Amino acid sequence: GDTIFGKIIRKEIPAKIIFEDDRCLAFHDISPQAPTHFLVIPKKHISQISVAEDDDESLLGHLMIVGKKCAADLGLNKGYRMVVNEGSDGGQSVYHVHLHVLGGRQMHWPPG
Amino acid sequence: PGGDTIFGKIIRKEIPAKIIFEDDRCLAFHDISPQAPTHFLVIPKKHISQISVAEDDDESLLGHLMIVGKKCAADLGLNKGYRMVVNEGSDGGQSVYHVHLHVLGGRQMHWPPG
Ligand SMILES: Nc1ncnc2c1ncn2[C@@H]1O[C@H](CCO[P@@](=O)(S)OC[C@H](O)CO[P@](=O)(S)OC[C@H]2O[C@@H](n3cnc4c(N)ncnc43)[C@H](O)[C@@H]2O)[C@@H](O)[C@H]1O
Repeated sequence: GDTIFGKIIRKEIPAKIIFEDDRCLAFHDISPQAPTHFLVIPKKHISQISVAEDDDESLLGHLMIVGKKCAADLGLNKGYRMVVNEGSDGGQSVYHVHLHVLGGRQMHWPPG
Repeated sequence: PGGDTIFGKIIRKEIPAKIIFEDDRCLAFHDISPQAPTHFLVIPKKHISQISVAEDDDESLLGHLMIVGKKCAADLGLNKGYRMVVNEGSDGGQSVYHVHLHVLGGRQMHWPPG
């Protein structure tokens, strides 16, 4: 089954794209929780981190390196926070794996 | 074997921690000030001070930390969900300068995530 992030990948609805490569896409979150807030997602449809397999390991890694590179290109030099949410306790909204990256203000602890 | 931080001492077994999993690239253990009914860390044995200075060939390793995180989550019973977090720098609230992934669950996590 398909999601909104699928449509973003297929270019079927607009998003402000920060970065794209053959295996992932980064773009601005539509409901930002920080002055800068974006997502990195994989093009491959993994519905959630709990069902990712051991050979997805390079791809998940790639999402984080892309995250921190986009963070640096977006001027986030005081810091940032990355998050991945799983399932209803973790507050996962879209069932296509994704990495949040937030910064531009002081983040607080605990993180939800 | 792991750096001049507290996490290094954990890695070298110089101070105790409640270890959940260990392999040649990484170590997961229970956070000492838990912010959730289950709260642990996954760290790499390699000393990377923070995610901002990780290099392109660390990619497989950062991956591995997440796959361990989620394996451990499943072994610890966290089948309703959980949250993974990496902090970078002072805005991100990082304070041990050795890269680490938090994993939290056992209750409803909130938005925004700090
Ligand atoms: N020993 C440990 N075992 C398991 N988990 C641990 C741990 N030490 C920290 N953690 C976990 O890392 C997580 C956060 C990642 O690290 P942070 O950078 S965001 O903050 C924790 C760190 O301890 C902050 O240091 P700081 O707040 S400036 O402490 C002030 C001084 O107290 C010292 N100190 C800390 N723990 C101890 C201690 N157990 N005995 C003596 N001195 C200590 C420390 O060396 C420093 O000079 C926390 O949730 C925490 O529960």
